[PDB]
Amino acid sequence: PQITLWQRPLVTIKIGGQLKEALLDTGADDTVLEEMSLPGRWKPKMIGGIGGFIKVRQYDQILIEICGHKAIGTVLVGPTPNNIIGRNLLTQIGCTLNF
Amino acid sequence: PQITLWQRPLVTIKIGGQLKEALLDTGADDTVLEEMSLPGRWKPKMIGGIGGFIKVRQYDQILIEICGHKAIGTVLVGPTPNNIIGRNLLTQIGCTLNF
Ligand SMILES: *[C]1[C][C](*)[C](*)C(*)(*)(*)(C(*)(*)(*)C(*)(*)(C(*)(*)([C](*)C(*)(*)(C(*)(*)(*)([C](*)*)[C@](*)(*)*)C(*)(*)(*)(*)(*)(=O(*)*)[N@@](*)(*)C(*)(*)([C][C](*)C([N])=O)C(=O)[N][C]([C][C][C][N]C([N])=[N])C([N])=O)[O@](*)(*)*)N(*)(*)(*)C(*)(*)(*)(*)([C](*)*)=O(*)*)[C]1*
Repeated sequence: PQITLWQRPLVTIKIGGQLKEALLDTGADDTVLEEMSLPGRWKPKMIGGIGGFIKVRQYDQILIEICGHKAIGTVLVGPTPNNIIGRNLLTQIGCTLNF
Repeated sequence: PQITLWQRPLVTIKIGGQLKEALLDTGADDTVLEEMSLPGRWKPKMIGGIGGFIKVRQYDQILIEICGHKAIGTVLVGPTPNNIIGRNLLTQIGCTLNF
């Protein structure tokens, strides 16, 4: 699809058996989801954004289906205000920016 | 231009007689630029992102050239880590997301 930016670019993801909405973010290097239950092991980490730094847990090799499209990668789970699909997954479903 | 997402989508903007680099950020409603010299009046405003809240000063109707295209809009200037062009200006230069 061609997504225009008059509205937030929000999309349905299926992650870990659960349906969620997430924002397509080219300004995020990573994918960060609000707190959820993910099966597995996770390493602690801290990311930086606009009003500071959050502590998140990373999970590697998580299957995430984004708008019907399947991708597998690292997902940071932690206290973001919104579900964020960053460029580690945006390049997997082939997404580009055009103007 | 077609921008692929293997590298940060970073672009040259010209604003207030000054040359700058800004990230094209579809997860940002607004345009937030690092603290810089801008003529005019503004209003204290505050926005949030990951990590928390920042206080920024709001300048309305500023001319910006983004990858040499011109748009006029509100520009917030404050403690952000990188310069961000958000959906208020990306819809002005006709930018879309394709997958
Ligand atoms: C909140 C809710 C809504 C949505 C949002 C999104 C956001 C974004 C922005 C951006 C800018 C640049 C600030 C960010 O922040 N990004 C981030 C993401 C996360 C991850 N991790 O991925 C990033 O990318 N970060 C980084 C860091 C860098 C910086 N530096 C310092 N700080 N020092 C990493 N790597 O991490 O789009 N929005 C807003 C508005 O903010 C959320």
